[PDB]
Order: sequence, then C-alpha cells, then structure tokens
Amino acid sequence: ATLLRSLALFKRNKDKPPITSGSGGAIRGIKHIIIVPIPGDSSITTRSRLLDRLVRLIGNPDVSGPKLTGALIGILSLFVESPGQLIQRITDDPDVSIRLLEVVQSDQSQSGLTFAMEDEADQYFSQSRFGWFENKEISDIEVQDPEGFNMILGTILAQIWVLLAKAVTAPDTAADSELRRWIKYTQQRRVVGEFRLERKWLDVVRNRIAEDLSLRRFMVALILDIKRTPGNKPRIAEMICDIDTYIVEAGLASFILTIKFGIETMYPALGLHEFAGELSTLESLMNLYQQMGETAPYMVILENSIQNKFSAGSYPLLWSYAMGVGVELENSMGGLNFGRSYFDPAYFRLGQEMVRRSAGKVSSTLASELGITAEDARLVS
Amino acid sequence: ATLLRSLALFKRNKDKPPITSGSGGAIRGIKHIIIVPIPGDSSITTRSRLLDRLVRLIGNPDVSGPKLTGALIGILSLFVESPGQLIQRITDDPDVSIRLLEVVQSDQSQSGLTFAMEDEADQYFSQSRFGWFENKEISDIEVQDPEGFNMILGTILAQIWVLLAKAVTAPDTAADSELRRWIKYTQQRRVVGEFRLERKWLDVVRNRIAEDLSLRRFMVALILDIKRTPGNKPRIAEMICDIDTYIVEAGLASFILTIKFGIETMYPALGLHEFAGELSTLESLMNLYQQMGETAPYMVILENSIQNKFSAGSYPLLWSYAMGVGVELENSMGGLNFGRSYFDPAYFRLGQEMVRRSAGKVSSTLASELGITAEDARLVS
Amino acid sequence: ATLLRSLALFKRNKDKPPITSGSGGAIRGIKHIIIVPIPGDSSITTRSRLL
RNA sequence: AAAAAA
RNA sequence: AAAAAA
RNA sequence: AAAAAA
Repeated sequence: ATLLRSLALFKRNKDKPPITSGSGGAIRGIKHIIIVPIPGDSSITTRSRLLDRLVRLIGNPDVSGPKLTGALIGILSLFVESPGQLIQRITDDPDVSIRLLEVVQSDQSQSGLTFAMEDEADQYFSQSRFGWFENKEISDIEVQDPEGFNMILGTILAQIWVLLAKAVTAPDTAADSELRRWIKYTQQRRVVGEFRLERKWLDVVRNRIAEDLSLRRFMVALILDIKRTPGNKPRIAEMICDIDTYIVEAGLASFILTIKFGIETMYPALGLHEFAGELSTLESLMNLYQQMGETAPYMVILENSIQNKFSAGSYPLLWSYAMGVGVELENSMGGLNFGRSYFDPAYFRLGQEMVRRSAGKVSSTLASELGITAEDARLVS
Repeated sequence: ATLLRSLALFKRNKDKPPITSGSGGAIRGIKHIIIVPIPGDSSITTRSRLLDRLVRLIGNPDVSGPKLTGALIGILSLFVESPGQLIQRITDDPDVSIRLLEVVQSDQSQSGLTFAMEDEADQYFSQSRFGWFENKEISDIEVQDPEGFNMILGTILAQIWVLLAKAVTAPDTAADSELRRWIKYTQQRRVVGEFRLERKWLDVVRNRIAEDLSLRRFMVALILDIKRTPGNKPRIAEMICDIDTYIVEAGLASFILTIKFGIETMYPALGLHEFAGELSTLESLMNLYQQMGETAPYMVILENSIQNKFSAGSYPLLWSYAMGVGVELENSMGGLNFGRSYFDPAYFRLGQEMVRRSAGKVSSTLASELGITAEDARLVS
Repeated sequence: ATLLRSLALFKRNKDKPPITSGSGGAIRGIKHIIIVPIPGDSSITTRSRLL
C-alpha cells in the first residue's frame, strides 16, 4: 500500500533528467571558425548570384568539411532580410564560432562576387563529378525579379530541408522518400519543377548533415525559430515549417509507434502482468516528453543524450507487442525495419494474434460510450 | 488508470500548435513592391474606366507576375470607397510591400487614365489570345450611373471569388463547377448575365491564384474582414460573403467528411479497437480546429503549416471507414477522388458494408430518444 | 464518451456566425443618391395628388 | 489535394 | 536507428 | 560483482 507510492516516486526520478544547474564555464569546446558567406546587400541581384555560386560550390569534391558547412548555412539563411542577424540569433552552439563575411557583387571578379578581396573571393567559390540540376539545359539561375528569386530559393531549400527528415535515420533508404515530398511541393506549386538537383548533389549534403552535429543543431534550432513566428510567415518559412512535420520525431518510431498501437488500441492483452511494469516505464516517458519541452521531437536529429531513454530496450516486451499490433493495422508499417537484440518474438506474435482474434469484436470499453447492443455487435462480426 | 490520464495529455500537446512568442524581427522576407492601381477619386466614371482597363490588362500574355497580382488586387478592392485604406488594412503579409498609385482619368491619354505621368500610365495598361467577355458584342464596359457600375463590378468579382474555392485543390476540374455558381447568381439576379468572361481570361486568374501565395493571403484576409462587418453589408460584400461558403474548408474534405460520416453516423463499427485510438487523434483535431480561430477553414487556401496535421495520414483507418460510409450515403461523394498511399481498402469495404447491413435497422442509441418499439422497428425494415 | 462532447462543440461553432466586431469604416459602399419625393405638407390633398 | 452545397 | 504522412 | 539497452 505504501510500497506502491514509494515505487511510483522511485520510477519517475529514475527517468527524470538531471537538473542542469551548470558548470560555470568549466566545459567549453574548442571552437573552429566556419566561413559563412552572407550577402552584403538587400538587393535581389546579389542574393541570386550568391545562391548561384553556393549551389555549385557544394557539388565539387574539392570542398572540405566546414567549407561545406558554411556554404550550407550560407543558403539556409538567404530567405531573410539581414541574414547576418539570423545566424547569431540561432547559434547557441559551444563547438562552433560563426565568423560570417559579407559578399558583394563585382564587375572585375571571375566569379562575380567579392568580399566586403577579389582573388580571395574566387579562391573561396572556385565535369561529371560536379553536382548540378538534373536537367543540364540550365547553367545559371541568376535572376533579377525578387519573386523569381524567391521561387528559385524555395526550390533549393525544399530539397535540403527534406534531407534532415531522413539523414540520421535512413540515408541509404532516403532517396526513395524525398521524391514523394518533391511531388507534394511541385503539385502544390510551392517549388519550380524543372530545378531538381542531382542525387549526386544531394548525397554531398545528406552525407554532410549525417556527419557533423553543428549543422543539425543550426537546422533544428532555426525551425524552432520559424515555428515561433506569430503572424503569417514568409513563404519560405511557411514551407520550412511544412517540411518540419516530416522531421518531428524523426527516429522515435519505436516509441511514438508503441504508444500508438500498444497503449492506444487497448486490446485486453495489456492487463498482462508482463506489461504492467512497462506501462509505468512508458507513462513516465510520456510525462518526460513535455518536460523536455519543444526540443523533444528533435532529440535524435540533435543526437541528444536522452534518446537512449526513449529507446525500446527499457520496455522490450511492450514494444514487441506494439510491433505485433502495428504490422496488420498499417500497410505502411510493413516496410518498417525493426530489428534489435531485444526483440522477443514470442510477444510479437501474441500482439499479432490480438489483432486477428478481435477482428469483428467491438469492445466493452467503448460500447458503453455509444450503447452497442448484442444485436449491433453481431452485425460487425 | 493513471496511464490513461498521462496518455490523454500526451496526445493533446502533440497536436497542440507551438505557442508563437515571436522571433523579434529575425525572420523577415525580402519584400517586392506590387503595383496596385487604385482610383484617384470617388466618382463613378473613374472607377468604371479603371475597371475597364484592368479587365483587359489581365487577359494579355505580356503581363508579368506581380503586374498581374496588383491588377487583381486593383479590382478586388474597387467596391469600397477609399480603396487605398482597404489594402493597408488587410496586408499583414511579410513577403509583400504594397505600393499603390492613384489613377485619375484624363483627356489626352491613349488609355484614358493617368497617374496622380501620361505615358507611364499607358505603358502600364498597355487578338485571339486576348481574354475578354465571351460575347464579343461588348467592347467597353465604361458606364456612368453608379448602380450600373455596382452591377458590372459584382459581375466581375463574382467570377473571381468563385475561383478561390477551387484554385488550389482542383484547377483542372474546376471549370465545370464555377458555372453552377454562375447560374446561382444569374438566377438570383445578383450578376448581369451577358457579362461572362472567357475561360481563357479566368485561366489566367486561376493559374495566378494557384501559383502565388501573396494573392491568396489578401483574398482570404479580406473575406475575414467582410465577415466582421456588423450591419447589413454593401451588396458586393454580401456577395463576397456568399461565395465564401464555397471556400470555407476548401480542401479539408478528408477531415470534414470523415467526421461527418465516421464519427457522426455512429455505426457499431466504431467500438473496434482499431479505431479507438484514431478517435482520440480526431477528437484533438476537433478541439484544435477552434484553437486555430477563424482562419482555420482557410488553412489549405493559405497553405498553412498545420494542414499537414489535419491530413488523413495520421488516422488512415478511420478515414477509409468514413470513405466507405460516404460513398453510399451521397450521390455527390461518388465524384470525390480519394486516392492516397495510405488508403487501406480493407477498412473501406468494412465501412461500405456497415451502410448496407444496417439499411432498415433503426438504432439503439436514438430509439430510446423517441421510444421506438419492436413493432415500429420492423416497419422500417 | 469524451468524443461526443468534443463533437457537439465542433458542430455548433461550424454553424455559428462569425462575431461581427467590425472593420472600423474600412468597407463602405459607394453611395448613389435616390430621389425620394415626399409630400411637403400634412394636408390630404397633397398626399393624394402625389400618390 | 480532389465531391456536393440559392 | 529504420515505415507512412498535401 | 555479473545480463540487456541508438
């Protein structure tokens, strides 16, 4: 009686994150500078030419690590006026000091851009291995009207933000899926259809986003800044806050799914005592998921320290049950790979059979809600 | 017991929109100016000649993007006195700065309008490819009496506001349907019957409204301003607030419909455990639909970020069930296309059969409301 | 059980008219004058001849 | 994203 | 770590 | 003191 109250407080502080008082500057990463080219002026011509040079900058093999990181941050912030104030607002990272150099257009330079310095600029910005748009009839995207820039910018960013959904979880599998989101934005007339980048260009970005952590911290934390914008967003932000729904819980699909099929379906095989403790583990992780705040759905994009805590190994039987339930109830979850060292297939087939036995077997915990008679429950069977 | 209370709070903040505190001017779109010609004076003669020049301005192939946007905003606000104060009241858009130039009539100009500047004006305003009224006996609509203008203005606006209903959802299918609303307003004597524009004129507007977002934000947000007008509206506003009923939830017909046929019919195949969680997903989206306020029904006209949340993919089984129910119960919903990658036809035919089995099978949850006997329920069968 | 209470509030605000706070003189129609002849005096003879 | 709605 | 989601 | 846990 007093054991169960002591047990409930024992389990919730075991999952509870340690309260981060802080070490007063003790643990600080050594910072490497990242060269972020930001347009010098508000005019469209500069934004357009910098977007032209940064897109082909990324494709070449020659570019190093943080040169590719700053070129990506260079175009993930071209949609705002004053991109320099956007970067310093977002970078709460300890490992990275962003030094950001303004880029103004020029007449004398080979690339057409100088730094606000004409040969150091082209040394920054500069045939089968070069990545580009997949229809090679387009050589230069430099445009003049700003809505022609704003459509050619979202066509580039909607092919980079969709990579973040499936960069840490399924890089190999991913190329099949981001073409479906490309059909979504082409048919919505959000993006321009002929400017689809090569898979070779995107494999440079996708193996970059998967590799470094400092780019995934920037990309998550600006999405969390896009989401906070009060009014109607600018039309690139209202697209970046459209792609994010594919990134929200991108890798918690052994926990989000278990809750969806184990807990919520409420088959009578939850009153097993074998599950009676792994519900109490899982009711704490549901309470923990808003204790983590709004950075909770991105805890495996960001590689947070407590995505080990939402792992299915702490509830391996109730996970396998909700694997068994969700194979029949989804034609999509048949494509889900779930192979782990704690799989327990005995439970999985017990959870498969609960779906099959109760096929036309209208419940008792939702029939009193409606008033289902024995006359009515036979008609469903 | 305490699991289900933790589960209910876990599901409602998962759907809950992030509270928009704001980034303090961090994310601001680069603004392109849009040339909006507004009549210089209150007199009818100017309004009439500007409406004449803006209607033929739209038809020609030569007009660019935002020149077509400002010409449309130029005529979507001719019905008010002081159209300049209407535009600044509505444009809460970050992507668009409306600069609006007054237009006064002239004797010396070729078009007949100057800017309050005689050659820059006709350079703004100016044979098979030109779009016009479908009966070519009418060349000029310039009229003098103001009720002859107010009827020739509503005849133009009731052919543009009906495009917004089916511009983002069914542009190809749409031309069959807006002729039915044209019969509605002709038989109500709301519009003048001989001034029907070409489909070639309307295809310029419909492929414009579908393309840009900044025109759909203006058209929605003034409808929300028409709706707020306290007394009896002016007779164009009482027509724009008549067309809007065709635009309210124009594209949520996988959610509005599911609720109408899945939830509300209350067949005994809702006590399935396969649906018992997708009711709780769908009871949050019903609570979310007024948490979004009065801009909720337009969330797919405006391409809001959380029309992915009312998508049927989060409840794909209970959607397919309400697809199965609604095919028999409507001779209209047989024309509904519902083809998605999450369709699950097993459920669809389970929802088709619940309509067919309970044909003459008066319920138990509404018979106690009336007092239906076994004598009376046999008479319905 | 709590679905039906959420359903009943969902259907009544869908039909509910939007509360007309007002746009503060933003949407005003252009007014055309209408000539209304009204009798000058209370006497019956004028009312009769105007009718 | 899709139907119908004086 | 893996699926699907206008 | 013993296992497993992206």
